[PDB]
Amino acid sequence: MDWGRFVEEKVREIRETVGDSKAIIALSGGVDSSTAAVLAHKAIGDRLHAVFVNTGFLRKGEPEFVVKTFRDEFGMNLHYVDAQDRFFSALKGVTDPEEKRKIIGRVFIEVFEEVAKKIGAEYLIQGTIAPNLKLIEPLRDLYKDEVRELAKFLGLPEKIYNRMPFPGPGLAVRVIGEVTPEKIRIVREANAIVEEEVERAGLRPWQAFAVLLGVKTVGVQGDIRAYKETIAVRIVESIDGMTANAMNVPWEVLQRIAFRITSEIPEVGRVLYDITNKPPATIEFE
Amino acid sequence: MDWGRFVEEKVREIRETVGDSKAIIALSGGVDSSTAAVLAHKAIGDRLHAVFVNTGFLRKGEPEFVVKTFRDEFGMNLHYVDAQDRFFSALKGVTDPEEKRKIIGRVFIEVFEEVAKKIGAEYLIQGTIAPNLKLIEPLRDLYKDEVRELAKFLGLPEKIYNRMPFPGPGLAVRVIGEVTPEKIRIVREANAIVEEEVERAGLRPWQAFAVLLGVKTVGVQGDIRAYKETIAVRIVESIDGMTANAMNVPWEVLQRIAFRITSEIPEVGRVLYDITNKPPATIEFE
Repeated sequence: MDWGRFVEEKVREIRETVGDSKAIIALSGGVDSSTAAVLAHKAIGDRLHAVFVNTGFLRKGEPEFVVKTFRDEFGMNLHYVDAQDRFFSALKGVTDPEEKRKIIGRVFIEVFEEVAKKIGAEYLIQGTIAPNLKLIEPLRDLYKDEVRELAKFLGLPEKIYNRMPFPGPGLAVRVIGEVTPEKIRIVREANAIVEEEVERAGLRPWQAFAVLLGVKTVGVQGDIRAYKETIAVRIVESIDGMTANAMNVPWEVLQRIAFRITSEIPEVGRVLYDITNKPPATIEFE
Repeated sequence: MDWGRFVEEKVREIRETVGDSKAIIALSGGVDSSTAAVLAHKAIGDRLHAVFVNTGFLRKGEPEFVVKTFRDEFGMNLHYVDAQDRFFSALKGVTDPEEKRKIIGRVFIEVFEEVAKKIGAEYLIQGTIAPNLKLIEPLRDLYKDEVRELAKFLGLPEKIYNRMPFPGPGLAVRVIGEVTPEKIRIVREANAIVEEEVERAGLRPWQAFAVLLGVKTVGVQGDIRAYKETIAVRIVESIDGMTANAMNVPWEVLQRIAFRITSEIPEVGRVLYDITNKPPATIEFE
């Protein structure tokens, strides 16, 4: 596409809508929010306030990477909000996955509203794609492939424009049952091993992640009465997320994953690989 | 080695020890007790009382097979004992794996003692191998591989002398947490599917089974969403159990297993394959 002309017009559009007001955008690290943020930034520079909320449920290294990218490389106003305590407290004892999602959504809005008020913004930029504050949706006519192309054109890093999707509730829906700091810590480390080994093996799945199942087991070494955690590895191929298949991952890759998780995360005693397609199963476990 | 001589000698030894009294043996379906039973039967005929206890945790078709083999084809003096209510009732509310095993052991002894008292035998036959009632252990000098040879020589079916080992507590240790009739029914059907697919593909693992994890997932049943269960598939290769590797099962076989479980057992919505070796893990989950 004529991206140069697309950018030009869009930046112009945003400039004309915002004028001399402040706008705000929530950054997740996702390709959509990232692409929208760069467009708005090209439009209004220092009057754009990017907000990154550390929920405590993000992937290993994500907070650092988002800051480095948006603050350091792109030179945006980036409000880093450490909300980990707030989110962990809000989820304490919650086992129903629908309630986890509902509460995380609620708490995000609280924290984000709190920041927006201090900024005095007039406009909200959102990364909505095809399918208070006035709404600007610069990516509204674009599909996922087109957004990825634009992100590339705008100079966003490959880590972002090629990224596998990561849910709003983050690692909280990758822990079966009540979320705690320790359970998130374990699943975060397991997730990172999965992503590392998937990348190493040149696998290009739709999604690849770890889930802490809650089931416990004793092993055959050391304290053989100590119950250890169980991780499920979920790796799927899909065009859209609508139908998906469990990936036929080479055996040595699964072995590396199982070995690394049990060796490097001593709290985990068992590793299982999801072999279920969608349908009948969801991609996420919760 | 000389099995004809071994049998002639052992039979004589049993005849000489027991004389005109009765002996009793607990039949598990396992190669050791099966072999010891056939020898004792050769020795003393109907004065051998073979007790087979249906714990309620046996595999699909196993009780029928044990009865057919020992009562119908061998002509043994078999006591078929249905003790299901006793075992399930005893396990009400119990989730701790060690407690489950302890209770099952206790109940078995209770059941066996009750039957033995009515039989009034003077000798207990056991299938102990190398390395009240007077004990006879006709296999005491034999190693595991030798017992299998002997079982074949005595005309025991291949389904016994080449059987994968199966725990005394049976499917009860293949249900995470409280053992209930429904959970046993589900895992029984899943186990059958796993063994059937292993057989279909001509695989010869050390053990191949299913475990009901107790982890719920959101599936569809007809026109509505429904919480469904999660099965773990455990298939291992091993010399003698000392260590074991998660088997590199052909993807097509894993897919048949996942497909059949979720299609034929609609209570199950997700299937996971254990990729953990021993060490660090145990083979069973409980």
